[PDB]
Amino acid sequence: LLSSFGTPFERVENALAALREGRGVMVLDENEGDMIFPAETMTVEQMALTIRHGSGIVCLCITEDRRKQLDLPMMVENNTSAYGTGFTVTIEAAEGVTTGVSAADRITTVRAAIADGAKPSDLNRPGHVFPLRAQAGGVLTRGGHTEATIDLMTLAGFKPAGVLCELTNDDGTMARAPECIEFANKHNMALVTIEDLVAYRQAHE
Amino acid sequence: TLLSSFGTPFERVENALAALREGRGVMVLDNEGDMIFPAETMTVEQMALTIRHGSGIVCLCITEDRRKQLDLPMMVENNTSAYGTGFTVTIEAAEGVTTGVSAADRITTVRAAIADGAKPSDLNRPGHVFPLRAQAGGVLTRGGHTEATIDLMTLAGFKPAGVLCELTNDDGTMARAPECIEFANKHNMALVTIEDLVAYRQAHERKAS
Ligand SMILES: [Cs+]
Ligand SMILES: [Cs+]
Ligand SMILES: [Cs+]
Ligand SMILES: [Cs+]
Repeated sequence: LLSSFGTPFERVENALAALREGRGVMVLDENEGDMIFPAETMTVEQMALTIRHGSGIVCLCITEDRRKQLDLPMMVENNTSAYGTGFTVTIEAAEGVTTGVSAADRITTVRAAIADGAKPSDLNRPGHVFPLRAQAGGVLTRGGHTEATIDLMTLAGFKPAGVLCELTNDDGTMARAPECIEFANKHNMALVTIEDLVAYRQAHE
Repeated sequence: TLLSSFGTPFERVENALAALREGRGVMVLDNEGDMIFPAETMTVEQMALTIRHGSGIVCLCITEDRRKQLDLPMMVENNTSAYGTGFTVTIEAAEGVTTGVSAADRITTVRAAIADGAKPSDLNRPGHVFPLRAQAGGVLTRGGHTEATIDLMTLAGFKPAGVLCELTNDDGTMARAPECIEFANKHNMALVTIEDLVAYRQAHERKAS
């Protein structure tokens, strides 16, 4: 499917180069493709893009360290979700936003959460940005898009914080693999799969 | 003007109830405009439209009774005078969904939560549908979109549960009134303001006899 885009390891390398250039990455894993960007570089336009063509449940993948720094509890005590998704309580920047919902507000909230020296008070809760706490050990622990996001950010030289959202078709169905490729090509995003990244990590372990 | 486009305040209300019953949506404005549909009749297609044109944070407005029935805690504890945002912990249907994100899945989750006899175990947590618990008293208590939604469903004759989402423009800004009007027209939706509803309910409230 992506072979035309290079071997698995080239795909990973290509994704890291895209991230370093501030572009997004379409990470594939029933296909689910997530658009991901580094939290440090994501722009208002990229956020608008993600709301318009994504599920609109735009998530901020963070480490357990960061979660604890922000004093953010996990959303539920007893996670009964099918995949054990690491949602914490939701967040909104305590300053610089109005309703929290616009692309510029969401990006404001992301930036507040990821800032060096960010404190709990910098964020009100609940809000319209959804932090996901990535499992320690990344994709080698849990082959989820959350873990893929953090691993790609750290491999690319960024802070371990990234933004993801599932690509959705206008008709409400989730974008199929070829549809993800089309979108990636159209928006200058690299394409990689979670399996590619797991393989890359295992080879470099 | 709202008057030119949708009628006087009471007409707007009445037209919104009719739209609801007929299976069309309603735009509720405060500017923040939310597209709303009865949770018991909303279709997959309406859900898709809601996700395509809204924030994608698609919420299910419920009553306190329903929240207690589902055993859904509030997302963040409250111990003040303030009402709060209304968010409970998020949900996914325990059955009949895969990732919970698609329009079809979201609808399945909604239907599971509002079913007669629904039980806590019919829902996993967390999930991709965001319940909002309405303040008892509706808009007369709190003039929010959540309360407006429930009041409209109640007035229209449905179960007190509705789905809402904020209308967003493609560039990521929130739609102002004029864009809301334009969207309602394009999509055959009715349009009403929260103030209209407050007024309407007051006029039929505490009437003698
Ligand atoms: Cs930045
Ligand atoms: Cs959207
Ligand atoms: Cs970097
Ligand atoms: Cs969307």
